[PDB]
Amino acid sequence: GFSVDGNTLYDANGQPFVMRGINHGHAWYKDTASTAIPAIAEQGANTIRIVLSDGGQWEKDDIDTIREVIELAEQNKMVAVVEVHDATGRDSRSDLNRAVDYWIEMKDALIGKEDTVIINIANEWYGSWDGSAWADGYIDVIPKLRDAGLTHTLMVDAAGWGQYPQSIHDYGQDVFNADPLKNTMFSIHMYEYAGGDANTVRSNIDRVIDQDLALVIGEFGHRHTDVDEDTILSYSEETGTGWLAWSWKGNSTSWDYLDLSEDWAGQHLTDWGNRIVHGADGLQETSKPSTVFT
Ligand SMILES: OC[C@H]1O[C@@H](O[C@H]2[C@H](O)[C@H](O)[C@H](O[C@H]3[C@H](O)[C@H](O)[C@@H](O)O[C@@H]3CO)O[C@@H]2CO)[C@@H](O)[C@@H](O)[C@@H]1O
Repeated sequence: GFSVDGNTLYDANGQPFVMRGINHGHAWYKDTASTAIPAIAEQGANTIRIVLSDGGQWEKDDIDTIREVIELAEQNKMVAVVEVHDATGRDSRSDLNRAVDYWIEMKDALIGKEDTVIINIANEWYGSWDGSAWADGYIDVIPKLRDAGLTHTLMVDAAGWGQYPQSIHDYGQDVFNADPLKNTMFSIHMYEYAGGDANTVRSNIDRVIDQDLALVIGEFGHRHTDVDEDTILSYSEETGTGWLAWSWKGNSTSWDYLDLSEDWAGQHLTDWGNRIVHGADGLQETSKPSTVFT
């Protein structure tokens, strides 16, 4: 399937793949799948990041639901970055363990799909700014996922709710080395801390890619009440760094400035959605499908 060599992610045809896509809050709106996933593909996204629940905080996504969402993605010519969200911001190892068990439990939905699915082990596990503690978690669990027969590229979110990318700079190679398949990439979520201005965006990207580690900005936003989405897009394009905007629809009121679409079908994008789809360095301009799809 997918493979990582230095700071590049390669598709199953060996062609570099640069993620340009959208997060979708599937776990909380499970019945929107057949509308939302194809609508995201219609915007030119080459990758969808699909929010799943392991039952820790929300309604567990069962094996049939996983199969359903994956299939909707690959049959609309998107790679599926699957992620478990129930450990968000938690420092406790038990929350990471729960996500790891979930992947193992659900392995029969994932095995064989390594050319179209990438596994983001847990959304924003380890909220505190502590690179060592963060690393120790992944060093312990990545070999267990490999032992279970999962050969997918794995995606690991930075510490600090994704906003402490120093963790990846300092310890990301140690994490990568713990993977016996050497097929692990990293993600930063850029909001007001990690994406607060142009210098910060570029330095945070540089501090990973200059360790010869592969990188996606697996979530990012825009200025609210800031966040430099223009530099995230432009510098990502310059450096071949992947990105995934947050999110299609359904944020709670406090975060609803983050909805990219007014409707589930994507007929009415928000200003934010239009920026991501139709603006400079956005999906229409820069998103290329994985060559597994043609
Ligand atoms: O509570 C009933 C209502 O829930 C809706 O799903 C919510 C989830 O339970 C979470 O609370 C979810 O939280 C996310 C926020 O919306 C922001 O996206 C974000 O940054 O992160 C958090 C989680 O980390 O929000 C949704 C929506 O409010 C939904 O399932 C609905 O059907 C139901 O009636």
